[PDB]
Amino acid sequence: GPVPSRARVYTDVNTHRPREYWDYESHVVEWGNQDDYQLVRKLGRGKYSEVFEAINITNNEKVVVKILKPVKKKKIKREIKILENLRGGPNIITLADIVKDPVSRTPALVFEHVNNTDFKQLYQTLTDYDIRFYMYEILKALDYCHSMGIMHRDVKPHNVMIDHEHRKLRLIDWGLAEFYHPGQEYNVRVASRYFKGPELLVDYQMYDYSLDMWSLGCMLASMIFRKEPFFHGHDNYDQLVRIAKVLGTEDLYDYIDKYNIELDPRFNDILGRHSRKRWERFVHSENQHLVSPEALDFLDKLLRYDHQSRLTAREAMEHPYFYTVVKDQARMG
Ligand SMILES: C=CCOc1cccc2c1-c1c(c3c(n1C(C)C)CCCC3=O)C2=O
Ligand SMILES: [Cl-]
Ligand SMILES: [Cl-]
Ligand SMILES: [Cl-]
Ligand SMILES: [Cl-]
Ligand SMILES: [Cl-]
Ligand code: NA
Repeated sequence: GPVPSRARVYTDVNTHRPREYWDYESHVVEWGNQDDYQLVRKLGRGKYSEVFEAINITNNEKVVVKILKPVKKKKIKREIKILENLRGGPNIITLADIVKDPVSRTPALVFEHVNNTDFKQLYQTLTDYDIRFYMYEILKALDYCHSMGIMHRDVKPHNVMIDHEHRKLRLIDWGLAEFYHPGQEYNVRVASRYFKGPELLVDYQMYDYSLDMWSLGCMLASMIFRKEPFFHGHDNYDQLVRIAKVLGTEDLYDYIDKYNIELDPRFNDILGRHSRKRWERFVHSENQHLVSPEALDFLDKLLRYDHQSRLTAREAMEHPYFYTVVKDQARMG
């Protein structure tokens, strides 16, 4: 079988916490009163939800209400426990309440902050400075949730919200998130195709927080090269083929061997041999101003086949790519 793996950071954070922290199946949800919230208008639809602006008539504050499509009870409890555990963390959506429709019993999550713009509507026209600024903010969220023992597992541009007027960023959509426990095997169907890490594509189940760092690298490459998505696979196998045509097959086969992963031999016949490409292959007159030596060094260190070799969120925060932007002077407009 495959060789085991352990996270090299935050490995035991859930172990050191009480069982109640992470045993979401045992958690009893304290539901609120749906009558406190009146929906004002529709913001959008989701893979498993409908999203509204609403008013909290008990304090006259505007809120966001996410009404969930039917899910197994275990998964709603997981999402709620994770949001409660992360509440107050940097750049993470803030769960204000949870209610059920009185008639349909459909669960709805209430979040604090309005004034949202989906990051995917903005991230292809950012300055170099703004890419670095918002990348650092996403890193703060990932370092925090990883430090709280949680993998997000669906990092992508659509799951980042921006308060543009206030330069605030929030990581949203915690419905696929899970608690990291050393030795646990995890579902390989998570994340969206273009942001799936190699571990998901080869069905290696003993992965960890570093999955999120691969997805983040895919976002970075998309922004600095203005290519959406950066790895444009047409099916799960083609996703890996597209990655291998950039990173090369040599390090992919090294990864497969290291963890004793078994690939279907006939897919391996299709993967074949591909050399690692220069990043300047993706540099064009329209994106050259976004691409620096430190950007490419940082990207190289996120987009590693071996999940154990990828930068941690804290290591990423220390990278020279962010040397100047941490000095930001908090101008709003
Ligand atoms: C104008 C956009 C505001 O949109 C917000 C605002 C706050 C919080 C959330 C969203 C949101 C969420 C989710 C989705 N949107 C959107 C894209 C419709 C799509 C499906 C998955 C999902 O969770 C929020 O949690
Ligand atoms: Cl996306
Ligand atoms: Cl397991
Ligand atoms: Cl899982
Ligand atoms: Cl591609
Ligand atoms: Cl991390
Ligand atoms: Na609010």
